[PDB]
Order: sequence, then C-alpha cells, then structure tokens
Amino acid sequence: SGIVPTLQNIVATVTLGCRLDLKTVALHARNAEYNPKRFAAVIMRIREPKTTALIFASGKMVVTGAKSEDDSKLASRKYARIIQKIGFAAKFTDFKIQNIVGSCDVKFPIRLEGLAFSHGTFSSYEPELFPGLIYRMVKPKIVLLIFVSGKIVLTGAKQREEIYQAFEAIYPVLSEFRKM
DNA sequence: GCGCAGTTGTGCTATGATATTTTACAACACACTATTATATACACAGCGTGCTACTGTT
Repeated sequence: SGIVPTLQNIVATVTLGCRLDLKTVALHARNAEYNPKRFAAVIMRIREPKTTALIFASGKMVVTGAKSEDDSKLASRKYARIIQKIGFAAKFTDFKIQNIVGSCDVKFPIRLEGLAFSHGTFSSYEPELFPGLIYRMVKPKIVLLIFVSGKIVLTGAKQREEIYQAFEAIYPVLSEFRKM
C-alpha cells in the first residue's frame, strides 16, 4: 500500500440568518452571476481560496470547490463578509460540511466484472452505461467509483476519516482483482 | 269471454372402439428535481486545420 487518498472537493452549507435581495447582491459583488430564469441563486466566486458559492434569498448559502476543510470554512467566512459589506445583517452561522470527495491511484488494472460478481450486493456495473463500477460500502457508508485503470473515486463522506477508512477497506479487494 | 287457428318454441336425433393436435375536463395539491463542485472515463459530435486537387492566369 502506501497510498492515501487526495481530497478533491468539499461542499458546505452556511446560514446567513437574514433575507437577501439577490439583484442587489449580484450587482454589488465583484464576481457574481444571477439569471433568475435559469437558477434561483446568485453564483458568487472568490479567488482565494478558489471556490464558488450559491447564495439564496432565504439567506442560506452553499459553498463548493474547496480542496480542504480549512479552505471551506475560510472561503465561507469570506463570502459572509462580502454579504455584510454589501449591507445586510448577515451572520456566519451553522457552518457544516455535507460532502467530501477523494481520489487515488492503486497503480494496477482491475477486473471489474470479477469484482462485481464477487461483491454483487454492494456493486453495480453496467460498462455500456458508465465505465466504472459503483461500490456502495456499508461501514463506513461511502460510495466508490472503481475504474479498470486503477483510478478510484470515494464520495458521500461527512468526515475525512471516512474517505481514509473506505480506501483501507477496499484496497485488499482491489488487490484480489488485479490484472498485473 | 271463450274457442279455435294460426304462430312460435322445444326436446331429441345407433352401439362400442381407437389413433393425434394445443364520463370527461379542470383545478388543486403534493412530490420531485434544476444548479454548483470533484475526481473518474468512455463516446459522440462538431470545429478547425492541413493537404490535395483543380482552375485560372501569366
């Protein structure tokens, strides 16, 4: 082994606590998009940490694109400050990470059909529909996308340890189904 | 109201044997999904660039 998964995307939610006028928000923000007809939220962005926020009239906000939990909270506080600077009585509350995505490379090809047959109740593999095997782990409850190349995607985690836990649990199985 | 003469209507049509063949429309309420990110990869469609051929001019 020796491989440890790399975090790729962190999704979080934040309650600003006050109602927002989206045209005002979009108008005053330096990096905003807002087309009511397409989606009901201002799509705001900041350069550091590089992230994207979906800002709603209710004052709720979704922050995505961060590569670390630190970066997620940091960028979230920053978006909240922007809203304040524009003039609303916003508050940075209820910061919570909802989804963590990770990925790695085991460095060997995998026999997906064998794995799907062996771990049938957790696996779903339809190569004509999507080339990767969808593995639904029980403990921890994580979803893994397994590819012939040996590249692995882990998602559905609320905490970093779950990403790490799942990979540790899957590695022996990937080894059992290697090609070379 | 009674009798008579049409029409309808109702049973059955030999004994045993052997061999195959399949009600509508409108309104209201409740449930479900676009949007944004991330690794992943196979696929398909379009766009751009390069090469070859044909036509025109010297």
